[PDB]
Amino acid sequence: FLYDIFLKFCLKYIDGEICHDLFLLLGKYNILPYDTSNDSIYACTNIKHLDFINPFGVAAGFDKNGVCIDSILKLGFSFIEIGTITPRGQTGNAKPRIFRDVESRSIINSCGFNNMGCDKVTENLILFRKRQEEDKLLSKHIVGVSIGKNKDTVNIVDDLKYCINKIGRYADYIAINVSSPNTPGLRDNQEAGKLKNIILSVKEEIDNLEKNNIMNDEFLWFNTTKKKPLVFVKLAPDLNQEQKKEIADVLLETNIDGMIISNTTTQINDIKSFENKKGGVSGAKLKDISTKFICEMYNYTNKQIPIIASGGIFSGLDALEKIEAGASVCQLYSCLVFNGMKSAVQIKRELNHLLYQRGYYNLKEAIGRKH
Ligand SMILES: Cc1cc2nc3c(=O)[nH]c(=O)nc-3n(C[C@H](O)[C@H](O)[C@H](O)COP(=O)(O)O)c2cc1C
Ligand SMILES: Cn1nc2c(=O)n(C3CC3)nc(C3CC3)c2c1Cc1ccc(C(F)(F)F)c(F)c1
Ligand SMILES: O=c1cc(C(O)O)[nH]c(=O)[nH]1
Repeated sequence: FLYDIFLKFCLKYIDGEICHDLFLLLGKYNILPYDTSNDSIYACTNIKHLDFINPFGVAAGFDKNGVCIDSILKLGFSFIEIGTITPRGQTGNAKPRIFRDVESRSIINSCGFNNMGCDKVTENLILFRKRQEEDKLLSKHIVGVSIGKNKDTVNIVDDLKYCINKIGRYADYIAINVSSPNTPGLRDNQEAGKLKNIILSVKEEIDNLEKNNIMNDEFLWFNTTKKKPLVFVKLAPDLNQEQKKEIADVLLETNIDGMIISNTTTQINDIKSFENKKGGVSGAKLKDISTKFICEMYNYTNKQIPIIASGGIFSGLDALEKIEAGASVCQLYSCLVFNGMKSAVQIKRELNHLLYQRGYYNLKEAIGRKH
């Protein structure tokens, strides 16, 4: 609650990244709040054998380097997507690179995959997994890893392969980021043919980790599921019916475990304070766009591919809209920026309360209910 006093200050006066680094730093030293209450079993959700204690996680780009996993999750989230990571560390584009307009509760960013690199982040998650093994409050929480290419890498597959070999065995799922606007030509790989080759290589590389073991599978996968990481793809709102039916076909043929919808958009033009700035736009103004993209991709894939919702989710209603559109689970980013800690507690009660008034035995009853 006290942090919500701090927030309205950090938003008025302080740069975003400085506020970001402070929040990560508070969590590094375990001085963030904890939600220790039972989540409604009536709101759990799943994607194949991934069982989510609740339908809300933290989107990629929040804990890029996995230095703050414990404390953020202990805040009341069921899972977190770290990354996007690249094989070697990158500083990203030139600072300043994140801007926020409170009036529209929106953000624009051109970070450019700044991270300390796979090797160092993997060591951070190894440490986390050892703490998770000992703490019940973290015992059922899922950690996925978002992976992308270095800015100057020519072949994306080569970057994706390296990450899997090094970190694949500690992740519960892998998110393929082909949708960042701030990496040049990165959304050209969303093309159907290259995407197929990428996908099938990701799934194949994961499959090879199993085969060359002398140990059991309990000991191979040092993660919550103690299982092979799933393979998800983060699609961009910057697609088109054609290219959305191109990709949908690839997804159907390659048996992708799920698709994350969506990344930021480069199509919001009515924000006065962000005019002439570069980067992708996040937040509420992306909500309706993202929801429409869920409907299309949920429809184009005949409901066979689970959808992970992302984009402008702030309230319980917003989440239910994503869920009723076809999403199984939701990810938050901007909501945490503008609402802070309460975000998880608040959105979970709103969703539970709304499920009660609108008549649902459980959450799965609501998935895709607009269709
Ligand atoms: C500052 C910032 C950094 C982000 N970094 C990443 C990233 O590294 N990898 C990724 O896949 N998505 C990244 N995203 C996209 C978000 O995860 C999410 O898809 C999008 O911002 C929608 O979130 P919203 O709920 O705030 O609207 C980033 C977004 C922002 C605002
Ligand atoms: C106000 N605020 N601005 C943010 C921002 O710009 N980003 C990035 C552009 C992506 N991320 C976050 C969130 C993870 C921090 C921002 C927050 C929440 C916030 C809460 C509390 C404090 C503290 F004072 F308790 F430490 C703080 F410093 C910041
Ligand atoms: O997927 C992504 C990545 C970035 C970034 O790291 O710059 N930014 C976004 O808006 N989306």
